[PDB]
Amino acid sequence: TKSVLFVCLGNKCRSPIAEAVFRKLVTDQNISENWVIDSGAVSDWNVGRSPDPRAVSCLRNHGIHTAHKARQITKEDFATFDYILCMDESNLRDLNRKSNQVKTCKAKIELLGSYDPQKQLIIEDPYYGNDSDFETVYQQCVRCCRAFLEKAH
Repeated sequence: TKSVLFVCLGNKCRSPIAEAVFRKLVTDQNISENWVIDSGAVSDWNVGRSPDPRAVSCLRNHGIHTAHKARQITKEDFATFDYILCMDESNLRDLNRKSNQVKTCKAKIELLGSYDPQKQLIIEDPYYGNDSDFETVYQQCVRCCRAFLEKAH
């Protein structure tokens, strides 16, 4: 098996959409059983919370559902995941710093948008935006997730 953890600051908007998009992808390709997929937060502030309703509604528009509840990344995640794919530069900075406080970091830590063929590198926080911003995130996630499944960096 291979494993990937999608991360943003709060684990309520972007990373639960990424997680759900990627889970749909590996189920559609009949290889769900060879993947451990999760999402998590830099911050502990939103722990326990369901995804933003606008993320739920966006996923529903695309026939996808998630049961995810927000959790904070742990030191153990750095030792167990093959890939930690995050949304923006703030996330990358925080994860790289946290990476440096663990003895063994197995995980490669990359921006999810570094996989985008259309080269939009940052998946911007939609929380203060509107439902069109959630849809842009979903579409970016589709492109990046399918590029990552094809070939990892």
